[PDB]
Amino acid sequence: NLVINPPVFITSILLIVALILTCVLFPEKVGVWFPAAQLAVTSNFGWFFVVTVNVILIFAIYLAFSKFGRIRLGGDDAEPEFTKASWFAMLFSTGMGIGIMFFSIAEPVSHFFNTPRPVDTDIEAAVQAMQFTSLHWGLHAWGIYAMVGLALAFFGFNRKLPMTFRSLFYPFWGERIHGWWGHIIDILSALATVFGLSTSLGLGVIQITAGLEYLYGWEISPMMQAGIILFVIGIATISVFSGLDKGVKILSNANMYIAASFMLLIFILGPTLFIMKGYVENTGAYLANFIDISTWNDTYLGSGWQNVWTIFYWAWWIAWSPFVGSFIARISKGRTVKEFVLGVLIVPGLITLLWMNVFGGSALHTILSGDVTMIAAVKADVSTALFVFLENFPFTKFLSIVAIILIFSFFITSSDSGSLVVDNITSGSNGESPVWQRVFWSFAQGIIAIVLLWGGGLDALQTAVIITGLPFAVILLVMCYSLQKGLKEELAKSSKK
Amino acid sequence: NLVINPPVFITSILLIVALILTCVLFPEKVGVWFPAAQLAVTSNFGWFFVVTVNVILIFAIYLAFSKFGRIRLGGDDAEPEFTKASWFAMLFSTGMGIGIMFFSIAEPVSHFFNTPRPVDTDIEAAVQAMQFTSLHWGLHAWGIYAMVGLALAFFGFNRKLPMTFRSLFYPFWGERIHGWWGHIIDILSALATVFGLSTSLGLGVIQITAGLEYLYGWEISPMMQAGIILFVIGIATISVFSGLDKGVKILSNANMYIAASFMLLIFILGPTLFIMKGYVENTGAYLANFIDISTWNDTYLGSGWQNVWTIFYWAWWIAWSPFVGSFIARISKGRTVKEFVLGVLIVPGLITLLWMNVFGGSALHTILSGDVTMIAAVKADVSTALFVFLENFPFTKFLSIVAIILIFSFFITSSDSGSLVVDNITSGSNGESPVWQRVFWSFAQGIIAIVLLWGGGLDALQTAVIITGLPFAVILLVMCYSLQKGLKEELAKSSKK
Amino acid sequence: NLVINPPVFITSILLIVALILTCVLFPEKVGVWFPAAQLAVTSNFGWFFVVTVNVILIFAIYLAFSKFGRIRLGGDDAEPEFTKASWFAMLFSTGMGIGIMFFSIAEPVSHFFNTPRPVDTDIEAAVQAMQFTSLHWGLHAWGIYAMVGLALAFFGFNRKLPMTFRSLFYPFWGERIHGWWGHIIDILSALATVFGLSTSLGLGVIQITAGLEYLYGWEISPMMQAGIILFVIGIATISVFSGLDKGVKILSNANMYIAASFMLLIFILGPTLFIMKGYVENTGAYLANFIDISTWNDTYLGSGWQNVWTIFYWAWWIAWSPFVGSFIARISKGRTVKEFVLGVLIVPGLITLLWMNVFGGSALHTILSGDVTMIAAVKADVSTALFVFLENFPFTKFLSIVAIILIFSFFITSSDSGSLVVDNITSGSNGESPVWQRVFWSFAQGIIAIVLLWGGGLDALQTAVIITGLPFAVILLVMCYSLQKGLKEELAKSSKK
Repeated sequence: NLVINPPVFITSILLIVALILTCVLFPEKVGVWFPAAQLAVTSNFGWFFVVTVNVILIFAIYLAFSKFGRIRLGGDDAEPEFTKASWFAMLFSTGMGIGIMFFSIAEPVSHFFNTPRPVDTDIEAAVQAMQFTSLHWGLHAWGIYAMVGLALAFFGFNRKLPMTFRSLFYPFWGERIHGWWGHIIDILSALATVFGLSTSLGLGVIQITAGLEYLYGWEISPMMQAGIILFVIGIATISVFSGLDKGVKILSNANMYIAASFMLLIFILGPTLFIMKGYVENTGAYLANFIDISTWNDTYLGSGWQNVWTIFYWAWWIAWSPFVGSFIARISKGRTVKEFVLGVLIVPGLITLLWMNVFGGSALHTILSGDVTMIAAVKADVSTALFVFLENFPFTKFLSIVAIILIFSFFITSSDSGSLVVDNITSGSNGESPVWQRVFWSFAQGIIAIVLLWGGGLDALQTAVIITGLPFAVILLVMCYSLQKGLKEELAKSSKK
Repeated sequence: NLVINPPVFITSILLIVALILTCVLFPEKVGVWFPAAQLAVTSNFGWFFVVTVNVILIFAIYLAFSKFGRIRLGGDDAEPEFTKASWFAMLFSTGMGIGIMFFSIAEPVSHFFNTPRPVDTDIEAAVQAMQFTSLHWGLHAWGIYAMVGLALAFFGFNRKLPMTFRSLFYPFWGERIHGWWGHIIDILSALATVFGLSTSLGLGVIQITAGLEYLYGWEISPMMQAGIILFVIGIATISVFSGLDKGVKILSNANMYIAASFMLLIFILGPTLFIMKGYVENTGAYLANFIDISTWNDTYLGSGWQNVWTIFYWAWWIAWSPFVGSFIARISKGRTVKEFVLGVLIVPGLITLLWMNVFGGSALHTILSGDVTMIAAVKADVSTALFVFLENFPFTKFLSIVAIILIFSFFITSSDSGSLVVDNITSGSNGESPVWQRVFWSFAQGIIAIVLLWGGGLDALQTAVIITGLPFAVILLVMCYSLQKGLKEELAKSSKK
Repeated sequence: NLVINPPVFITSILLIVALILTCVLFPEKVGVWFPAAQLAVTSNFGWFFVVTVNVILIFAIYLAFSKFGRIRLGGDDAEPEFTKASWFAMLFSTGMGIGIMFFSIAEPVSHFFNTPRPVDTDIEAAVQAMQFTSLHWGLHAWGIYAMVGLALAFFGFNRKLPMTFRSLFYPFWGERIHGWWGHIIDILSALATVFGLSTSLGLGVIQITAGLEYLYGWEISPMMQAGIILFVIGIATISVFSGLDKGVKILSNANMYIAASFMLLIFILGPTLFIMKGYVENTGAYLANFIDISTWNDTYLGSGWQNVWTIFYWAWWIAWSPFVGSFIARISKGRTVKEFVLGVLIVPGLITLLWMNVFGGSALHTILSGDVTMIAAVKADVSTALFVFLENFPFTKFLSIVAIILIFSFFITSSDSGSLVVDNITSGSNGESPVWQRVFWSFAQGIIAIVLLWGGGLDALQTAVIITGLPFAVILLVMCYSLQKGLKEELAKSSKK
C-alpha cells in the first residue's frame, strides 16, 4: 500500500513542492533568480563539468581496454538474454528520443550563424557546427551513460543489491550508505533524474506545439499546453493501471523502427552522396580534433557561448544519467565489461552521429546552397527548426505529422520509463511498489515540466538541470572512483581458484 | 600444351579482347564514355574508397597489436629465409617503383599551385602539398599491401592452399570457391592486377619518352612509343627464354642500390639540412593530422580535386594489390604476423616518405625561393617534372640519364614480375605453367598499356584503375573481414596443446 | 685524501681550466667564437635534438606500457622507502625550479610579442605561447629525466654497479667501459652536468640581481655579482663542512612548501576561474597538437626562433639530465618500471604545467586586458619579468622578497645537490670521497658560472649548454638503446622459474 523509503520519499516530495511553490507564487523573484543562478554556476564550474565528462569518458575507455574488461556482468555462469543486434537496437532506443528530435537541426544551424569560435568562411562555420554537435552528442554523453550503466549493472547483478545510487558507494563506505549518508545521494539522484525527465518532457511539449502552430496556424496558449501534458500523462496512467500490454518494449521497438524509417526517408529524399561524404568527413574531423574541442573552455575569448550549449549538455547528461543507465543495465546481463562498455560507447554513439549528419548536415547543405531560410526561423524560435527543414522535402505534411507522432510516442515512452526508475529509487526494492506511486511520480514530473515551462520555457529547464547536475557531477566522479575499487575487489576475489 | 584454368583464362582473355576491340573500333565513343564513367564512379564512391582504405589500415594495425600478431607465418616450426635487414631492404622495392619516380616531384608541386584545400600563404601551401603527398604514399598504400600480403602468406603457407585470391575466401565460403563462385574472384583479381600493372607500364613509358624529348629534343610519335613498349617486352621475354639465369632478384638488388644512390645524390647535392628538417617536420605533421586528411572527403566544397589525386591513388593501391601482396608474401615466411605487419607498414612507408621528401620537398624549396620554373613546366605536362627538377643540379645530363635507366630497369622488373602473378592466378598451381603463357601475358599487358595510351594517355589508365578497383575495393573489404575469421580459426586450433 | 679517477678528474679539471683561460684571457676572440659556434651547432642539429627528445619520450612511454614495466627496481624483494605522495612531492623538487622561476613569465610573454609561428589575432598568439611553453616544460623534459633516472636506478640497484654513466653502457661494452672508452663517457657527463648546474646558477644570480635592482634601485656591477656568487657558494660549503648533513632534504621540503604557497597565493590573488579554465584548455591543446609542435622544425620559414628557445631547451635538458636523473633514481627504490615512469613523466609534468598556467597565463590575461606593460619590460630585459608581474598584485614587495628568497634557497639546494653528482661521477665510489673535493667542485661550478656571466650573460650559458649537450644527445640516444637490451636481459633472467 505504502511501501516507501521515508527519508528519501518525503524529502524529495517536500523539495519538489517547495520548488513548485517558489516558482508559482514568487513569479518575478523566481524569474530573476533562476537565470542569474544558472549563469553563476555555469560560469564558475564549466571547467569542472568539462573535466568531469572527460574523466568519465577516459575512465570508460580504460575499463573497456584493461583487465577489468574481462569481468562478465551477472557472474561467470550467466548468458545474455538478447543477441548483439537486439542489444544494440535497445541501446540506441535508450538514447535519444526527444533531445535528438529537438536539437538535430536547431543545434547545427545555431552553431552556423552563432559560431562557438570565430571563423571567416561559411564552409569552416559549417564544419565547426557539425564538429560541435558531434561533440555534444557523440561520445561524452554515451561515456557518462556507459559508466552509470556499468556501475548499476555491476552492483545490481554481481553484488545482488538494488540498482539505485545507494549501492554504488558500497566499496568505500561499507554499511554507512544505509543511514542518512546514502539517503542524501538517493535524494540527489531522484531529483536529478526527475529534472532530466521533466526537461525531456518540456522539450517534447515545445516542439509539438511549434509543429502544430506551423502546420495548422493554431493560436496556442499555455493552457492547452498544460492540457496536452495532462492528457498525455493520463494516457500513460491508463496504460499503467489497466495495462493493455508491456507498453515499453513494444513501443520502444515501434519508436526505433519509425525513427529508422524517418532517417532513411531523409537520407533518400534529401542529399544522399553529400550525407555519406559529410558523415565520413565529419566523424573523421571530430575524432581528429577530439582533445582540442573536448577540453576547450573558451577562456581567452570569454564569449559565454558554452554557458548555454556545451556546459548545459554536460550537466544534462550527468543529471539524467541515472534514468539512461538504469535501462542500459537492465538489458545488459551476461556481457563482459569490455564488450558492454564498447557497445554502449561506439554503436549508439555512431548512430547518433549518423542521425546528426542526416539532419543537420542536410540543413547545412541547404544553407550553403544559398537557401537561407532555416537561419531566420531558428533565430526566431528554435522549436520550428525541424518543421522548417521539412518544408523543402517531398511529403512535407506527412513527414511533419510523422515527426509529431514520433515525438508524442517518445513522450509516452519517456514518461512511462523514467517513472519506474524514480519509483525504484524512491521506494527501494525492485518494483514491488504499487502502481499508484508510479502514477503519482509521473504526475509530479508532468507538473514540474508544466511549471518550468510557464516560468521561462527553454530558460528554466536548463537552469534546474545545471543546478542539480553540478553536485551530481561530483557524485559521478566519486561513483567512478568507487566503481574502480569495487571492480578491483571483485576481480581479486574471482582470481582465487 | 597449356596448363590453364578454363573459366578464368578464357574469361580474362575475352574481356581484355573486348575492351581492346571497343577502344580500337570506337575511338570517339570510348573517349567520351571512359572519362564520364570514371568521373561518375569516383564522385559516387570516393567516400567508399576512403572508408575502405581507412578500415584496411585500422585492420592491419589491429592485427599487428593483438593476440593474432603472435601467429608465425608458415607454422611454428619455420624460420625466415632472409635476415631482417635484407627483408626490409627488398620490401620497399616490392611495389610502387615506377609511380614513385613519376610522382616524386609532379605530385607535391601539383598540390602547390592546385591546392587540395584553400590556403593563403605559400608556406602553408607547401606544407599541405607535402602532407597530402605523404597521405597518398605513406601508410594507407602500405596498409593495403600489408593486409593483402598477410592474407596471401597465411593462406599459402599456414593453410597450404594455392596463393591466389580464390583461397582467401575459403573460411566463409567452404568448398564453394572452387566452382563458378571463386572463379569470379580470380577473374576480377587478374583484371585488376593487369590493369594496375599496365598503369605502371604507361607511367614508365610516358616518363621515359618525356625524358628523351627533354634531353635530346626528339619528336616521338605514338608509333615510337609502341616500338619502345615492344622493345622492352622483347627484352623481358628474352630474359625469360629459359632462364636466364632468373635475372630478377639480381635486378631487384641493382634497382634498390641505384635508387638509394640516386636518393643520396639528390640529398647531398641539393639541400641537406632543409631536407632533413623538412622530413622530420612533415612526418610529424602527417602523423598529427592523420585522421583529418585520411577521412577528408571534400564534401563542403566539391572542388573535384579528389577525383584525380586521392580517390585515384586509393583505387590504384587496391587494384594492383594482388601483385604487390604476392611478392610481399613470397619473401615473408617464418615471420610472425605482428613483425610482418609492422615491417610492411613502417619501414617501407618511412623510406617512401624519405624519398618523397628528398625529391618533392627539395623541389618546393626551389619553388619557395622565387624560382618558379617547375610550376610552369608541370602545368604544361607532368611527365617532365623530374627532368626539369634535375636541371638546377650538378651533372644534370648524367642524373637524367641514370633516372631514365632506373625507370627502364623498373619497367623490366615490373613486367617480369607481374607476369608471374597473372600467370599463377590464371593457371592455378604454384608455377607449373609453361614459359609461353608468361610471354603471352606480358604481351597482353604491353598491348593493353599501348591501347590505353593511344586512348587518352594519362586519362585512361586512371579510368580503368578506378573502374576495376571499386569492386576490388569491395572484395578487399570482404577478404579483410574473412582473414580475421580464418586466422582466429588457426589460432584456436593451435592453442589446443 | 685524494680518492679520484685520474683519467676523469684530470681531464675534466684540465678542460674546465682551459675553457676558463680561453674565456678570461681571450675576451674579444671568444665573444665572437662562442655565439657563432652555438648558432652553427643549433642550426645544423636542431632536427637531431628534436628527434632525440621525441625518441626518448616515446621510449619512456613504451617502457612504461610494455612487459618491461613489470620489472621492480632493486629486485623483487624490495619495498619503496617512501609512500607514493611523499615520492611524488619530491620528484618535482629535484629540478627544475630555478629555470621555473625564470621562464614562468618571461617565456610565455616572449612567445607573445615574438611568436614562434605567424598568427593574426592576439588570442591565437596567447594560445600559441602557452602551447610552446607547455611543450618546452611539459613532457619532453620529464621524458628525458625519467629515462636517465630509470637507467641509473636499474644499473645501480638491479646490477649493484656505481650510479654513474660508466655502468649505463655495460650491456654491449662489457668490461671495456672500465678503461679509456667509458672514461670519455664519464668526462662528457661530468662536463655536461657541470655546465647545466652553472647555467642554473647563472639564471638564479641574474634573477636575484634583477630583483634587487627593481626593488631597491641599486646599481650592481659584475663585481658585486661575483661577490654574491661567492657568498652563496661560501654558505653552501659552510653548511657542508660545519652545519651538515640532512638539511638538504629539510631545505628541499621547505622549498617545495614555499613554492606551493607562492603558487597558491598567485592563484588566489590573481585570476582564479581564468587560471583553471586556461589550465584545462591549454593542457588539452598541448595534448591535441602534441605531434605537431614536438616535431616542428621551422624548416619552411627559417625564422631562427628555435635556435634560442626550443633547441636550447632540449640541449639544456639533455645536458643536465645526469644531475636530475641521479636524484630521481636515489628517491626511487622498490618501485616498478611502469609506476616509476608514469610517476616521473605525468605528475611532475602536470605540476610544471600548472605552475606555467598560474604564472604565465595570468600574465597573458593581464596583457590581453589592454595592460601591455610586461611586454615592454621583457623586451628591455627578461630577468625582471617576474618582478614586473608581481607589481600588479597585492603585497608586491612581500611577494617579491619571497620570490628572491625562494630563488636563493633553490640556488643553495641546486649547488649542494649537483656537487654530489659531480663528485660521485668524477671520483667514482658511492660517497666515500672527502668533503674538500665536494666543496672544490662547488667552487669550480661557481667560478664557471661567474666566467660565463662575464662573457655575455644569457648568451654564453646557452652556448656551452648546447655545445656539450649535442654529443650528450648522442650519448643519451645510445644509452636509451642500451637500457632496453640490459633490462631485457634482466627480464629474461628473472623469467626462468
